[PDB]
Amino acid sequence: FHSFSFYELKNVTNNFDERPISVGGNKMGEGGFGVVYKGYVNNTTVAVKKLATTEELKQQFDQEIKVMAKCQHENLVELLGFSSDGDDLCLVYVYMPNGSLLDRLSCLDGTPPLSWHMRCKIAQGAANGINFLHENHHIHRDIKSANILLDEAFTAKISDFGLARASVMSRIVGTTAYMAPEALRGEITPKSDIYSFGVVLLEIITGLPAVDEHREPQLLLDIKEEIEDEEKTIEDYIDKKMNDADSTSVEAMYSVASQCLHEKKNKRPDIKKVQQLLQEMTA
Ligand SMILES: NC(=O)[C@@H]1[C@H](Nc2nc(Nc3cccc(C(=O)N4CCCC4)c3)nc3ccsc23)[C@H]2C=C[C@@H]1C2
Repeated sequence: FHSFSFYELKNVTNNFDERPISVGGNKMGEGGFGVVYKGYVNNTTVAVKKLATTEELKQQFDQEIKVMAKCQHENLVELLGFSSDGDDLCLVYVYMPNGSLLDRLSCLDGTPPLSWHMRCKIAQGAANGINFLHENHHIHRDIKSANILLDEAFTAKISDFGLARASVMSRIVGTTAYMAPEALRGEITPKSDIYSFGVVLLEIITGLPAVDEHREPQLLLDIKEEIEDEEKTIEDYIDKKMNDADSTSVEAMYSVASQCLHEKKNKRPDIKKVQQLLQEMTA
């Protein structure tokens, strides 16, 4: 990695301006380590995470580094460096031009809807990123659409490794709308990551967020039960902001989603099967 001065990062982010990009400032959004800022260093656009308890935050800071030191891959975000010298710890990444899957699915800041063809490639890439992490004996613990970033060619890039673990069952963490039953109870298994990817795939098919309090069902994973009981079909939930979806491949992706969302962890497919199933979709 390169090493950055805190005051260099403070300088190139307009003294950490927290108002959004469109109004004038540098806040791109908010994640696991709070606010992420846009900046420019070494003739290169960069995302800066400012890691603002303080003791528990440093453990997550080192985890992001220890994971991103060894684990370099096509479908994982890239850490360019870090800063420890100033008041708070910081992490610098290569800026992903198209932001998060979540924001593009909701068309935040007026971006055009993602096509079905685009959505499939993203599904595949995300699975490939998750596959690399499981091959290298890592569990993410926070797979969700906010943590899948999209590059200049809409390549899926998995991010946020603060809550990741290397390789069990008293500190339960993650985002409850995406977490499996056993993870909510406190189990640390790579099978929990497959469940969450199940929900992420339902977001891709439907363009609906995992949770919405102004909606029935409030949790997106409950549509699986609506479809199995034949009250509604998957075709009734397909995102209407696409002009290029077809039934077969959508049903194919929903089948992968449905198998991922099995409540019994040992009956879910492993990531290599999910990856194989999603390749058979496009082929
Ligand atoms: N899991 C996350 O940390 C998410 C995201 N983090 C990042 N975002 C971006 N890119 C980004 C973000 C927002 C806007 C735009 C943008 O310019 N456009 C123009 C066309 C449409 C979008 C680009 N790059 C990186 C690189 C390393 S982390 C990261 C942020 C949003 C939600 C959180 C914080």
